[PDB]
Amino acid sequence: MELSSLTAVSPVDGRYGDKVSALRGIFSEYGLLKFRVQVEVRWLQKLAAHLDTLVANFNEEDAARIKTIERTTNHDVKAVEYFLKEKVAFIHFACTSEDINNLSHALMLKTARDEVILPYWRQVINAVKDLATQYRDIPLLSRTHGQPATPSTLGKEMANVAYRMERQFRQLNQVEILGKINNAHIAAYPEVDWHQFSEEFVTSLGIQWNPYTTQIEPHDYIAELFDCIARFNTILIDFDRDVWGYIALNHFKQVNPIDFENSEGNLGLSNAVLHHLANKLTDSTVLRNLGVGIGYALIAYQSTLKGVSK
Amino acid sequence: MELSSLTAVSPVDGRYGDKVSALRGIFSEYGLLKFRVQVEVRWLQKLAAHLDTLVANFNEEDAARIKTIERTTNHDVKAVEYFLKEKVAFIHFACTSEDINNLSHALMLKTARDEVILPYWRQVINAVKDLATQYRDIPLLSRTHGQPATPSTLGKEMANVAYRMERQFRQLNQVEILGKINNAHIAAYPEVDWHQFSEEFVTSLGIQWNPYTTQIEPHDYIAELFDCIARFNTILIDFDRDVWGYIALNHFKQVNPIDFENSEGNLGLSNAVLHHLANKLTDSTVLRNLGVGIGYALIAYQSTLKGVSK
Amino acid sequence: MELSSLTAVSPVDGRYGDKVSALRGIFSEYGLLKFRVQVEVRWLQKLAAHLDTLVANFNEEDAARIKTIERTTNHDVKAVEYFLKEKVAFIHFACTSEDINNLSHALMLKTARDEVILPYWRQVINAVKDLATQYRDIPLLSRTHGQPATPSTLGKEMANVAYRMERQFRQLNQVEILGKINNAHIAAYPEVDWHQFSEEFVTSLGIQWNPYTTQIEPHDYIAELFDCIARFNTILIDFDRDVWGYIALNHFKQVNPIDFENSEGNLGLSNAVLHHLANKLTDSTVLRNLGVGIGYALIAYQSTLKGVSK
Amino acid sequence: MELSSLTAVSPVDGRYGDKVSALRGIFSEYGLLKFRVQVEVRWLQKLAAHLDTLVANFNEEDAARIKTIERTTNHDVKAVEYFLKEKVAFIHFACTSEDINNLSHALMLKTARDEVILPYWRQVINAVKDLATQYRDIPLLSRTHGQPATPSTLGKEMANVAYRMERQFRQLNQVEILGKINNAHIAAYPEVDWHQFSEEFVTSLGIQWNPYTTQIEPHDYIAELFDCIARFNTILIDFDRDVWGYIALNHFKQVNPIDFENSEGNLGLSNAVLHHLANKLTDSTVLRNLGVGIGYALIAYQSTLKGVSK
Repeated sequence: MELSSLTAVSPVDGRYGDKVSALRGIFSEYGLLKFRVQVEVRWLQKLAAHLDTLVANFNEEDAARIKTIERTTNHDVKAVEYFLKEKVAFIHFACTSEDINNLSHALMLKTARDEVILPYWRQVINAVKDLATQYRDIPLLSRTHGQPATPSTLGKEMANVAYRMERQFRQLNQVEILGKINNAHIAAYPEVDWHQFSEEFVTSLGIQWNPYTTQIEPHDYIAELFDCIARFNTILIDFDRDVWGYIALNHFKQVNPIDFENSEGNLGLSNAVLHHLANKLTDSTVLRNLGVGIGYALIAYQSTLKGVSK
Repeated sequence: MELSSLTAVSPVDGRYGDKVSALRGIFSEYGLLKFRVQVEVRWLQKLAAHLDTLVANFNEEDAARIKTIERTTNHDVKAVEYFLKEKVAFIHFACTSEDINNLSHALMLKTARDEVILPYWRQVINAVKDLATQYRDIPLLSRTHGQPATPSTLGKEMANVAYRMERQFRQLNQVEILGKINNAHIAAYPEVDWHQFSEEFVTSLGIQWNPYTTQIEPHDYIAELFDCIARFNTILIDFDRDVWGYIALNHFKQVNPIDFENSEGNLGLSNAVLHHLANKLTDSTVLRNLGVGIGYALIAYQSTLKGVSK
Repeated sequence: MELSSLTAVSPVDGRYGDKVSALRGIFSEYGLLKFRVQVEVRWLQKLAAHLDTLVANFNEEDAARIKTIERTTNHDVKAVEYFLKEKVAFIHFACTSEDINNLSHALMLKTARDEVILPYWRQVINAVKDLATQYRDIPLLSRTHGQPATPSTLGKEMANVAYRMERQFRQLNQVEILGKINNAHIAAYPEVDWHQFSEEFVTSLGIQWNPYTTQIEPHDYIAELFDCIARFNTILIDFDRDVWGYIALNHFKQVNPIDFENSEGNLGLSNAVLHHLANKLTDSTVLRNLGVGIGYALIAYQSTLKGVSK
Repeated sequence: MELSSLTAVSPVDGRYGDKVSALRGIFSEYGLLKFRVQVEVRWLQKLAAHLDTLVANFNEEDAARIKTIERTTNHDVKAVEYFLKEKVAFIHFACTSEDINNLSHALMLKTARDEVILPYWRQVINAVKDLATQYRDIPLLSRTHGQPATPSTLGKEMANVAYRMERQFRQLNQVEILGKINNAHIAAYPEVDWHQFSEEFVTSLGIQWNPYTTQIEPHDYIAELFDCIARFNTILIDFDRDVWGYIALNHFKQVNPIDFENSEGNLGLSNAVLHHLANKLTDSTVLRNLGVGIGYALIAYQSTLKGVSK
């Protein structure tokens, strides 16, 4: 009834509470708060048109603060207003929102992609490029003698997998994560080219910018990212079914193919959730589970990485 | 980076760490251990063919014990052997396994169904039977004047939902959760009708028994249970889309339909995972996530129950 | 550009136009018409409260008739009214509808289940019971010498599959397909106990009856049937992966495992569509594709039946 | 029991046998034959390193020919050899295969994308750009007076949909469909730079080429294409739920939202099948149903295009 890695319900928090740990900074109740205040703060650095203290000095303590300092206010939304206003101990009192809220989502997605998914995919690709250039010459399949279909080398056929994985690498990554902006207030600022303060802003967050107009943050480049991870994830399950399978056959002489079964296990689950979330039409419940389907691929990766080493 | 309801990755452990709390006793790393030792212990009460101390006095402390007292032994499986053997401080030393391992899975599923899913479904049905017999006379749809299609009362059309929910109640519940049994050891027991010690045993666990032979614990009555929850879950999303929808229209005069959107949200996710797990062909990774898809329906229920009250 | 088995788009009409042929009588544009007029005619046999000519003498010719004799009328629905009224060449002129429309759907589903799905499942079960009692003694897996996991006989492990298939047989079949009834017209009939003419009617169609009230033909016992076929279908894919797999290994000496791959192929597609349709919330588009997901299992069956014979 | 649009089982062949007609040239048993002989013939134009008669003069008649002239030969595969060899009535007798077989699949996919999916998407985008610039000024939602959430114009919010659709247009289309090549025979040709005859060849088919090596036609750019159509398809269902929905509200005064329900209907089915096929790991059964999930989007499009006009 407590709540730890032992008594957790989902494995991403439980069995694999850690090393999947990195998602805690991004998709937990904390994560998305940590992300939303940053941005809505990095903008108030707006005041420079006239430092980064709390965007960095922020933890579960001020996420708990914003949590306790909600559930009292008579407006439901804009609880974040009073917190940032609390840590004001000046005439900074401008709390515009909304497009900023998208930038949040973009940034968390952006960070997931660049600082976890990709670094994982790269370990996985590399370990496949080794296990191939090591199994060069090791023949496969066909049908002994008296039948062919197709004869190759387990190594060359593992090279293709690394190559397929390489394409979904490039495919992730070229998924465009966009953003843009555009009160009776901001006319305290008569000296700025607001398109520009905006382009400068968005960009400063490492988001790609702006127009064609500014209206549609269709806001499902999530679909695009997730159909891609799941494309990669499927490539990996294919890889999983090769090792476990080859070591099914190398059990005709005299290693535990566990890990390749697990990796398969979790990948089917990533994909399940990932796809689900990707085809669902503020998406706060979709938003609150962006990290789950991702949490599942990390397990699969740490598990494939684990097999191999063997 | 810590690990609590704030920094959890999945919402079942995080935002809804609690009241979904009850799954912690069943599907966590703890749960399934708690379940596997019970059974493999309630059998050793076998020795009665000649009390329930630790099956009851068991917690995260001895799940941590079995966890630390694994990862050292040179056999990987049967870590559970040494623990039960440790708490032996007599000639009880018979540690048969396997069919017992199925009984574990049956029992946890059994307990989930009888002590959480059903008590939840019943709250949900009741609250639908109220909101109907309260909205009697409230008309709906058709098309004002100049068009019909079909005209009823929001209340009678909510009665059907309660009735549909009633059928999936009966349908869950009549899903049969089976079990059976059948060393050079047990010939210390020359005085028992083993079929009978077995039928008595299985049954004593409240599992339904035995033969036609004993060979196939096909072991996916999980499919059967899960296609049923997800049938119910879909009925509820239908209900969700009625309230949110009616209160879309009752916003033509002068309540937050949040909760009915959430309930919808999580139910689509239960179903996603639930179905996934149900169509996957020892299933330890499937096993380790039996509680997730279920964890998601509980949120949906607590959320529908929450709307209504309004 | 023509339209035959060669130039068809979907395989159920194309490659397997035939032997899957039997669905043409049920789920085609024809089928559901054939079904809706029957019922809405077998009722007019109502006039007996005072023979079966066209319910039997009905073909593509009068389905074409009802098709041409639609697309002209200025009401869209009730095109079926004018056709039955045409073949009136007396004072039978009472054309009540609606609950009758459900009975149609029930009956087509009913007929699919009793006259095609089940007769197929039974062939499939039998052929598994042979291939098992023929492979008795043939050992399997484990890991030669120096490793076990679990050692059995390919035959006993095929018996379980037949047994699992047997349970989903019984499970289909006990899915309840319900129906019920209940103008200023029918008061030409002052001499009938209408509840009774109704119970007699429904029942006469071999539908199970009536009340608890009469309001909710929840009308997704389709879900229930389809989660069941797909449960069975998955059992079969499991079987498929055993033969293709065993004959992967029996290719260590000196038959084409095609058919077991195909059967797998189509079953994944049945299930895809079947599940889809089952979780979708008049369902005319769902209605118009009830036979597709089913069309796909038949291929899988004819294909598994085909392998085996080998 | 015959086989036409009336008695077809699937709607793509049946109710919508036509205008979906165009897929008959591509994904039917005919299609893929028509495609495989072309290519394996356009190559024999190889002999130019020393016209297009039958690649153009090919119909159901020679697909029937290749069908009858199979089922007799004692090799199962290479039935296509004897047919092309039949229509030899010179020393052209070189029948290399395999990489050519991929080029076939690429080309059919290529043609589907450029000559049907895209021309459809473009009609759909345009009709959305009209229905928006026509509904400019028409306000929406919020909550009359006493509640907001967010207030816009049905027209501007339809512009975003056209814009979202535009991105998946560009996204399809930039999906790379690749190909490459590389007997004791071709040493009748000592005068050609074979890499080049190959690059020239592939390219001549409008396939993108070649190396990085030539080994992995991973051969699921199908995944990539299909996650994209289904991304678009989902955008459209979103659009569907806007019109049907707005005309739910415009039924508060005094048109049939059918078509927008249908389009929704079929799109969920495309996506179901499309996704299915996309996540399945020679794929002849996957291959034989490439046109189904696509057949379903066309209906959805012809249906959305149909609503609108209203």
